[PDB]
Amino acid sequence: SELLVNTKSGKVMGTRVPVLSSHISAFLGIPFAEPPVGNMRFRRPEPKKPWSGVWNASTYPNNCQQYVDEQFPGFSGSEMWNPNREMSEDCLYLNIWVPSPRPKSTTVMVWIYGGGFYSGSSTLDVYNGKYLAYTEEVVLVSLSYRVGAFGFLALHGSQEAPGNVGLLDQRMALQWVHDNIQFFGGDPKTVTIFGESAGGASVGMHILSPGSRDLFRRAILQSGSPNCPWASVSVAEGRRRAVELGRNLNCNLNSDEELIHCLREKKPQELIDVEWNVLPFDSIFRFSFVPVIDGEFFPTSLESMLNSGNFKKTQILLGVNKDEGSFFLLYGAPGFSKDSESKISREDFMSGVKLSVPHANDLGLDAVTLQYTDWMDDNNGIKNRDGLDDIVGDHNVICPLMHFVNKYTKFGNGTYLYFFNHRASNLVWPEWMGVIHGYEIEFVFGLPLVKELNYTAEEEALSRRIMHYWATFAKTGNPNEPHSQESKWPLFTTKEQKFIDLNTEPMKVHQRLRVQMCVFWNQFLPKLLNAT
Amino acid sequence: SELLVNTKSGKVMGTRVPVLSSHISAFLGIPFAEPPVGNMRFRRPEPKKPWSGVWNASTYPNNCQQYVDEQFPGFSGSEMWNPNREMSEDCLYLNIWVPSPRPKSTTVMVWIYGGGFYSGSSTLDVYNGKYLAYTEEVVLVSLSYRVGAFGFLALHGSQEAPGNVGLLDQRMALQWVHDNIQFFGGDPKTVTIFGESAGGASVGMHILSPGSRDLFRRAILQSGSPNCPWASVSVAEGRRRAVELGRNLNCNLNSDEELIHCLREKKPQELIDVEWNVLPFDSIFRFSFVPVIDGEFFPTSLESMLNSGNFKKTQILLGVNKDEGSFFLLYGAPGFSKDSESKISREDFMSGVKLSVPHANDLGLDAVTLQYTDWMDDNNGIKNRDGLDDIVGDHNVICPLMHFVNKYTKFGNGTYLYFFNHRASNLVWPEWMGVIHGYEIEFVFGLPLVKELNYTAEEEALSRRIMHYWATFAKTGNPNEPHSQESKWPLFTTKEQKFIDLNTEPMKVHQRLRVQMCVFWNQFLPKLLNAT
Repeated sequence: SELLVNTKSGKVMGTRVPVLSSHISAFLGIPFAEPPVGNMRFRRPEPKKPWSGVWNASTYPNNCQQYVDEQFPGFSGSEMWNPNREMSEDCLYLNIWVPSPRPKSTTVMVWIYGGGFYSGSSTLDVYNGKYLAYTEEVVLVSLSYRVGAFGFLALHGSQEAPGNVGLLDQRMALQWVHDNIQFFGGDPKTVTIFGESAGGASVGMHILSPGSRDLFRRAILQSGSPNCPWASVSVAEGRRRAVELGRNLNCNLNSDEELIHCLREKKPQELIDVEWNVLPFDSIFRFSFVPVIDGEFFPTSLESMLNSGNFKKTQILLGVNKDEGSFFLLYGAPGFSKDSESKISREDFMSGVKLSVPHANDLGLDAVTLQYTDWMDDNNGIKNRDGLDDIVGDHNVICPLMHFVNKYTKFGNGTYLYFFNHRASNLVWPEWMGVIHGYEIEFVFGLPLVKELNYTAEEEALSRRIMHYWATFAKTGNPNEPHSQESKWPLFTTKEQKFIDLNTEPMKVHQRLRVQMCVFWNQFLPKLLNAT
Repeated sequence: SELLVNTKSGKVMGTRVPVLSSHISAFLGIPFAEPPVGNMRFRRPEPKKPWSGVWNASTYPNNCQQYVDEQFPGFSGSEMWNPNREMSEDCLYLNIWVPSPRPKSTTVMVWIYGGGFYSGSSTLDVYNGKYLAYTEEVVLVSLSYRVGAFGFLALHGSQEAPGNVGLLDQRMALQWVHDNIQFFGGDPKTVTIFGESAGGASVGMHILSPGSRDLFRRAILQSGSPNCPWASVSVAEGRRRAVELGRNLNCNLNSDEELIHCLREKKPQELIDVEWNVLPFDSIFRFSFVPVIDGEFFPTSLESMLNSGNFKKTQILLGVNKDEGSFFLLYGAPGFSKDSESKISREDFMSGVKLSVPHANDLGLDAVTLQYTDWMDDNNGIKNRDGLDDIVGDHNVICPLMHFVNKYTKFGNGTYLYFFNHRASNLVWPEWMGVIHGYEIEFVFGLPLVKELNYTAEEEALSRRIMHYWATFAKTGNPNEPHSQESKWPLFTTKEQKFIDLNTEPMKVHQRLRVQMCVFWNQFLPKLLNAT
């Protein structure tokens, strides 16, 4: 039977699903690790033990235990990201969407969801691989990993919570796709991993980590790179927050074993209730428990790895959204409202720069302010709003990704850079937010193709171009069709530094994506804070 | 006789001179101090002793002993600034241009030439007061003062070379205009002093110094303000250069008396031959001997005086040229040539920033470079050239004057700001130099009116507007005609910060002259260098 697959871990029974008035197979909820519960909390994942009989994989698995956003009850705009299933510490499962009829050896794409390393589910609607699998004819896999303290608590030196166990979860899932995707029609020697936000940073992290390099062929990173100021911490800081977390739940702090044990005896929702209290600064776009530069998953520091060429040389396609910042100013910067034009005054502007560059002395806050203020119109509320929006995005997503792409391109075998600047017509968020963080995902998964979701004709077109770019790249390492007649997506080179915009308009090539600011955030400011 | 005047110092015989096919009286070379020769070198000026008989004032006096530019032998472009008379330590004289018939009590204007405090003459052609006196009907006085070491050597504590004796010379000249201009038809209670470059800085210095405040009514400052980075030094630095000068001429350095005596025995051209060797840095737009914040001529520091409102509150009219920098890059920055487009490479650009901000650490040089580089076109030779041109001007003339005008306007009784951005059609300098430093002077003195000099019809028009602005302001404290129908030169206010362009085009008002950069040069950079 087409829905029955015999893997190396046991037999799996999938289900047939409808898509764009046709059908494909779907194996949902396949396990790849032993339930990380009980004494296994904070501990590295262990391979799932084989099973006899057939595993029922026709319904989604549970969602990792996480923090849930309640800032806008009812609002689809924010709930479409919250977990849509029972949360449980027993979260390690993966989903496979296979074409019909089953391929013999087709291209594979593994999706790693984002969420700030503190949230995320594979089961969300926007992450439905059926549209993409069906339309591009690829085996779509979407894994899951532990988030928040559960997947990133770090007491370096102790094997009870080494840290980065969340990245290992992903590696585990990848190991399985490598040892078994062939029984699903997929070709293991041609797997592309791609992510967004924390997922884009995770991809970049597997490219750097020696232990993962051999498990994939190409990579796609969206609005996220490993060297982002929020994507990682030092063992010292990881240790500091591990303890402080323990201090909020009144735990014995005489030793690591002492602390870890107290934490393992707490209910999941108790570590989550106090999670946000460990941050070192009043900040925006920063998360408590995130990957830590331990010395194992990451040999040395990220910066020296990038400068030494110590990383998987392959092809990569990456890009960013026009307005990455807005989403975080709405939730944390004073002056922004989901229901107003949110024009910002001088006072709130400066309160914004303090919140955005939390690790900056008073001289740095001045540098940032000077670099982002039009003194000929200093009290223009729309300019202070759009300036704040820029600071948050440039510092957190764009200038960090441009530093990665430039360092990478020097030893890689192909780079393709994009700039998504199209605001979907059916967005429920205010206009001042613009091309919001993460909203390029719907086009990647092809949601515009389903009529009932209400996208325009040109939007559905954009979605097909993009699915064909991602899918073509995943297969060949080049987003462009061999002898096509369409516009070519030029290659990014240390010299030209070309890139393209991705919107419903005639492709346009450009150069040096936001260099003026990228130089301020990568060269000048870093140096300034060092000298002062 | 109209050409005979009986002053409080003695009788003076002037001469009748032709101007625009008419005539006016001219008393040239009137003495106002005792010859500062011999043991009087570096010493404060003493009032000229009265004389019997009639003093012959029909020919120009001698020029102060100074450094002469020989960078372009023959070139009118540079020689029109060199001394046109025998140089002599016996330089303290003044020139008066009086209308015909002699007025009873007309407005007076006293001109103080510029020259970096190291050069300058009242006798230069461009400084001929006859055109202005005649055309506007004012008594035009042009004084002279000692420059270079001769007028600015400073060994604080010693009465043999207190320093600022060059500013005192000017004060002396002003004291005379105050005690005698009435016998020339001038009204002493309505005298306007105006200057350019070092002269503009001298004016501003009399506005600050208690000892001069009572000797004039209004002030006009052109391309120069007292708080310019080149206009003054500390007693410590003045002392350092006084000694080093002594070290170049092999002088005994055991004591001030020891040093001063050796210097007083040297021929004038010997102190000049080594003058430029005392500068502390490899620099551009910096001069050896300049005014020093002693504690007498200047009560406290200039910055605290400006913040405390400690200065003559009156009306002032001031402005700058579009391209103040160019002239100094030509002479000292590598890459610039009087005969080429002088496109600058990255290497020379950066060699330029080092030369322009001599007192800046490696972090500051980076700030300046980042603030003045278009990274989307970083290797555009015309952009690096125009950027360098801007740095030099903003840091040395514009951003410093805007800081003065803003501090002043807070306690003054009227401010009028202009921006001269018209390149004369007959200029002999290359185009890349633009609206060159000091070339607005010809319009102030009305040279365009004389046909044979070859100016265009619209240029002569511009010259008359300007002479009427300066002359009207000198008389009333407002550049505009009471009930005129012409365009009004708006007043500059802390709030609006309005100003006008001064060119052959329909007057246009604007706001915040170069604020983006002025904030970088007045607030950020200063602070940066302090913290680092």
